Amino acid sequence: GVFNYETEATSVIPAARMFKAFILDGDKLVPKVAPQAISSVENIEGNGGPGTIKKINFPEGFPFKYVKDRVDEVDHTNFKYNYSVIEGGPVGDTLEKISNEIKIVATPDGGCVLKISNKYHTKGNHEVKAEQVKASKEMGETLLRAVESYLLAHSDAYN
Ligand SMILES: C[C@H](CCC(=O)O)[C@H]1CC[C@H]2[C@@H]3CC[C@@H]4C[C@H](O)CC[C@]4(C)[C@H]3C[C@H](O)[C@]12C
Ligand SMILES: C[C@H](CCC(=O)O)[C@H]1CC[C@H]2[C@@H]3CC[C@@H]4C[C@H](O)CC[C@]4(C)[C@H]3C[C@H](O)[C@]12C
Repeated sequence: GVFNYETEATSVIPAARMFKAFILDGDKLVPKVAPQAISSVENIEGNGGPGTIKKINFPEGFPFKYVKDRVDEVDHTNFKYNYSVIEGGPVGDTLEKISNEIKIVATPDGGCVLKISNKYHTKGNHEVKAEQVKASKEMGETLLRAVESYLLAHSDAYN
């Protein structure tokens, strides 16, 4: 079946800029600013639209060596990004796939809020504990704060 988890994260950076830096060009920026969490991102095939497959490689010592993301949908206008984890780690073992949605919304103070939705499609009767998924939240937060710090220090980037 499916386990649905949702979380939110806030940022002081405006939505359009965060969307462009973190999501659209995250395969280039994240490995640069957060090498301790993502060693590299490889484009397997596609040019960025639906069907694009990317391989996310993790640093030595991490539990899983890599996962592959497949881009499902991209709304450059309302800042919505849908992608699926289709291979690697537990996927293919206890999970069939993970479907995620990221929506970035502007706040009146000039910042933004990232609304994250994760749907874990399990295999058989495996249970995904809400406590075990906290690891994806912390990873998410780490990457976000690293990109935010970079964007505050380089005003000319991703304008
Ligand atoms: C695979 C996990 C979590 C999956 C889940 O548990 O729901 C997610 C959590 C944060 C994700 C990263 C966010 C920043 C980047 C977004 C890019 O567009 C694709 C590469 C990066 C580096 C993403 C790679 C991968 O998609 C991660 C590391
Ligand atoms: C905890 C769940 C579910 C595990 C299960 O049901 O067996 C799994 C599913 C996908 C897993 C993530 C895959 C991407 C990353 C791999 C890294 O090497 C460790 C951190 C991350 C972010 C993993 C954290 C955690 O291991 C998750 C979120």
